[PDB]
Amino acid sequence: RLSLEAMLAERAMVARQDLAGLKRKLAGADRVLAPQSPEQCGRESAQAQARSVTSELKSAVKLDFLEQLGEYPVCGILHGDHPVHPSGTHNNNGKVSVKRQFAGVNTSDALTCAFRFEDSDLVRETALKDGTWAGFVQRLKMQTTRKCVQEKVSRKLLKQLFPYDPQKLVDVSGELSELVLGIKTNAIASAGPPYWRTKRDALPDMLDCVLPLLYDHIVRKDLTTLRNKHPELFLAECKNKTDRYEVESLGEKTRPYFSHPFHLSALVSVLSQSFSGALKIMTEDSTSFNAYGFSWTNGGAEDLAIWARQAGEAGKKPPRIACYGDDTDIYYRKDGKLYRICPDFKQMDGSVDATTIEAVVDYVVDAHVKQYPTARQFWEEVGKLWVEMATQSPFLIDGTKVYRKMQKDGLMTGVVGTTLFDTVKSALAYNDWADQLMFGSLNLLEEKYAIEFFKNKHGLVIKEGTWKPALVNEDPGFGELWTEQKFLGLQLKVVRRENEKVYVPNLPFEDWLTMWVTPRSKETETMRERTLFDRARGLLVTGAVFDERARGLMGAVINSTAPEVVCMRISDGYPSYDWVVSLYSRDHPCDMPRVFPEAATLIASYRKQVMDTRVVI
Amino acid sequence: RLSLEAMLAERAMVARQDLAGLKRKLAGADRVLAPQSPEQCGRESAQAQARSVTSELKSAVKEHQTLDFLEQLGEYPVCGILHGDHPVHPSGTHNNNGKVSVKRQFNTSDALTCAFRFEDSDLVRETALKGTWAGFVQRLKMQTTRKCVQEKVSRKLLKQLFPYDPQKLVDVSGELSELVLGIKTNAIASAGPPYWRTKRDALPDMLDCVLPLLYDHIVRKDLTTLRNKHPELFLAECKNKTDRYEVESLGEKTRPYFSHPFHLSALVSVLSQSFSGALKIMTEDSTSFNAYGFSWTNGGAEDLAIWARQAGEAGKKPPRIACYGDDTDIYYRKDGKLYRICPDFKQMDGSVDATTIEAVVDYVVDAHVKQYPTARQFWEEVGKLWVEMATQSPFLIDGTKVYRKMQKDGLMTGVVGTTLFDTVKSALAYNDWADQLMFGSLNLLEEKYAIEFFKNKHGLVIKEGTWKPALVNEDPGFGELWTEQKFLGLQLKVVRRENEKVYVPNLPFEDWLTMWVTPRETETMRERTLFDRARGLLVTGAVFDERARGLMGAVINSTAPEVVCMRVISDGYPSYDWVVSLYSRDHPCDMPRVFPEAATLIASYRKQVMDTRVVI
Repeated sequence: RLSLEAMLAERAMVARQDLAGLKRKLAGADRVLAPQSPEQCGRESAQAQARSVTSELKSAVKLDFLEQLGEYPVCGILHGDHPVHPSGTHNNNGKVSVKRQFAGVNTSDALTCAFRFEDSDLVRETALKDGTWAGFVQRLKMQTTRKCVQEKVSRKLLKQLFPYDPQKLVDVSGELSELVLGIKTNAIASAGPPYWRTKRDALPDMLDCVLPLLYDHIVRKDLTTLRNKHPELFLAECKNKTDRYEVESLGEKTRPYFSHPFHLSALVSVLSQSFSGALKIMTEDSTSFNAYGFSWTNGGAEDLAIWARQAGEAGKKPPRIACYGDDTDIYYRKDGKLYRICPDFKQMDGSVDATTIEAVVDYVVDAHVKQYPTARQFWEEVGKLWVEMATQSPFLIDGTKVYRKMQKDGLMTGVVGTTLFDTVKSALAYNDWADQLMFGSLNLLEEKYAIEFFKNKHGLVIKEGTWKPALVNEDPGFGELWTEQKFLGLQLKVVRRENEKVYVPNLPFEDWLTMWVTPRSKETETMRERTLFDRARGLLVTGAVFDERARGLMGAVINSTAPEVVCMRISDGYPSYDWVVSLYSRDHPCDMPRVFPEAATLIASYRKQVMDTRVVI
Repeated sequence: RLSLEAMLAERAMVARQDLAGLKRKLAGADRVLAPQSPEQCGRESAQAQARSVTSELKSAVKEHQTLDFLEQLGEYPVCGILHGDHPVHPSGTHNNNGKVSVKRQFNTSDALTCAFRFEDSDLVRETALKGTWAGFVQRLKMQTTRKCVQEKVSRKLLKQLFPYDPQKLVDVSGELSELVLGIKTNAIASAGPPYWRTKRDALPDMLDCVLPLLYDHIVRKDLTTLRNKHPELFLAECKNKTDRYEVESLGEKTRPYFSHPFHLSALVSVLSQSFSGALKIMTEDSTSFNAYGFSWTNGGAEDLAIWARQAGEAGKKPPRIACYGDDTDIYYRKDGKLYRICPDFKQMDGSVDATTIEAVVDYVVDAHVKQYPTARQFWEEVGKLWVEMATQSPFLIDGTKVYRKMQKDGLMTGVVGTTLFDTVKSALAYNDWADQLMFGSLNLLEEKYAIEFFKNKHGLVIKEGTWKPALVNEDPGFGELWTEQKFLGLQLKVVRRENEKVYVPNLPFEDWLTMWVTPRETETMRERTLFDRARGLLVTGAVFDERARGLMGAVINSTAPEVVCMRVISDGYPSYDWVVSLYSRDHPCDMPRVFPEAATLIASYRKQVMDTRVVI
């Protein structure tokens, strides 16, 4: 027995798979059109301008530093019917291999849209802003060869800067496989060697074959044997992966990435993800220097302001410092006036010293094994493995040659805990920075002295422009900005909802358009239209809704995208001003307003007619 | 993004669709084997036994009536209503020379084979032995021609006998389409004319084409025009459907069923299903004569016992009478001694008078339109349509000839409210019966006098054997029965859990085996059907009969692991402890899983115990 609504919903889900039928069912559908900027150009003209800039830009596009280890044999581990290393993949004469992919980034689809609905001039300029083999190696060299400063760090200092709740920690004393089942990762991401499959496809092989083998050798202290017998089990894969690398920049850059094996990453992820849950951010505990895990939504932006205004006079009282990897937010007072600095660090990953990494892993491991003392020995061995993964893991750039980092110092970007390690290093530097301030070195507020201090004493290079101390709008009227500075890539601003003020992130329209234009078989036509649609929704949610011009451009793309792409398998909602303001406020979560309100019924071949039983005659 | 456990669950669901791969993953799976009776016969030896009895059974089945009793209304044209690219009447079905037509067709050894192997061959033979077109016509004739007596019925009497909670009533004042979307029906069932498709396939066409047209003519009082223009919209389809018409017979019988159109059925279902929710059963309110909606589970069996022992002395105090369609449970006291009668009415549907049908339709509508007065007229018109459906709907038995019932009296089985209509008729009879008892006509406790009362006064025929009053074991010792009589097809029994007593339904193994032998295309589906049927009987109380528990457990254990854990899904078995927890007031729990670790195995994962608490 099934309700007619349920029978209709079931039909809707089944009919969503046919894009052809979706067009027919949604022909004259009522559409909730979002705010849209008027069309500045024609279709064929925005296409032509886009093609021009794309071609012109694309025409401009055209290992002894590493320790060189031998070539690695493919591991012969067999799980039932199939080898854990698939036959005919990443195998050159019995030795593991990899092919350089120098990848496709979709840049002309977004360019066309921006040309049509925005200024042709401004679109042209912001577009002109690469990562080939040469650039990849240079960036690799810098990261792996940078000299670092070892930091004076103790467990006590790490308890102050990074408080945690011990009761919130996962009971790591229980069975390992259940623990590994609890961790979350991207199923489509590569599992690495020896699987060379997606984590989803390789999950059985890892969980019942490789990881048990790893565990048995850990507990017998026989890990050296495993390295000789099956060396692919510990090998990583260096790739050039386009991701959101500097926290200061929401924009995506293509930089070296290290893909460690699934069994190693997952086993370490137990500790990492558990610590993330228990770790406290600056708003929860004032002592924390930690911003890792801070979200602007559900009042986070307001809480950052509340926490920032508790800063004290430099010298007399403690400042407010929050670090999220490379990016940090500093709040101090001079003669009772709130000041804000939003400093950033260049490279960062290459600048993290090995005593910090060892201290973070010790801190994480100690926390778990303190609350759950029955499993001390095991995870201490896991901690040693984490350090190997972060510093000296063997990796495969191109071909069959295996490489290793010559210096222990320097972080292997992409290891579990990458962002945590960065956060700790920065916090350690800025903690000492505040200590010298209380000592009586207030010159360190000035750009010259500060940038020198962090380079000399803590081995960290401050990005030019980021040390620009500015006065703060502590009591901001409707529409005003906190400061023009960017923390976590966004500026804090105040917006009006009824009579209350809602703290929300903002950026200038120029930065929004740049993010729109930045490029990110792999070739499908209808997929292209959905990509532009979801990116527009995403930018709107991230704060482009608050900039007037940006709202129009994103709103234009939302309204331009076909009903078939909007309601497909599926989310068919659009970010409205009102919804986005509720997101960043302490309001209970809401679902996005639906673009096509009558879509649910229409896709189930039902055209609702209103039959009124109330007014009857 | 996704937890590794969640990724494995996704793998589990996707891999269930491949039954071939299921056995491979489930090769050496640990199975929780249910209690099972030993195999008395060999595979093909019991098979031959089954085949033999099968043919001999057909030797009795396989070894006349006119149609003039019905009013003959001629041929109905196929309705030309079209929605978009496709007409509401599909091309090439149920249509001869432009006129609506119907072709109807007027051997299941699988269960017999299983019963032959695991139980005594003789008893299987005997229970197996215990009429197509001709039988259908005679049964049709009976219900349509039976003489009925009109009942003295008012809303006042119906409020006493059938209390409801008005706040539980659906807001019938709102928009109709939302209201009809809320009703629940069988999607695989036939939508009837003119769709001639499953309700699922016809649901859009009904909702956007036919139902609006109906509503537009309803509000214009122009329904007569619609009947003439498109007569197939009001036509029903009489068929021989294997269903549970007799509620005392848990077994399915093949009897006449009337399949009304979807738009008519769904529109009326709004009121009927809404009233069903608000209706109160006998345990909830002692004044209620209503047993429709009674469930034995969650203490229902005990709740019936508690309510029944509240009966009073015949004459001085009011009895406890509960009616569920034809079946009724009567409790009275003589010298302080509890007695139980379990009477049934034969035919029943044909014996329900039209003034009763009209009064309940009034009762349902009045309830809705009193609490929600703004839609008074509309649902009053729907009520007029409801009465037409229960009494004088045109129907199509075989071929193109249309028929109608000659008398308004008599219920057309299959209309919305069928069981409610019958329940009310019975309640009216037993209320007057109780009035005669309090007045001083206690001679009606005897079978002879009572049957006369119900035939003469209320036009109701009691099948002989159903009126055999028996003393009741008010406090039944562990294992003992309430009485040997069958209410709602089952006997009440007491079973022991710890020191507490759990009132549970029971039947003799013979009756359990009978239900096993009577049923209703691909081989693996057959094996799954046997699995679910065995589980169902266990849950219905066959777990409590020793022999029946064994045979049912045998079929469960015989079912292949691929068939047990497949997408239907449900991979659990009814255990003794689980079933007692079901019928008791225990919070609901899930069935014990046949293969406990199957969930992980289907995702190609064998659980590893790797202990982090290791000493090293």
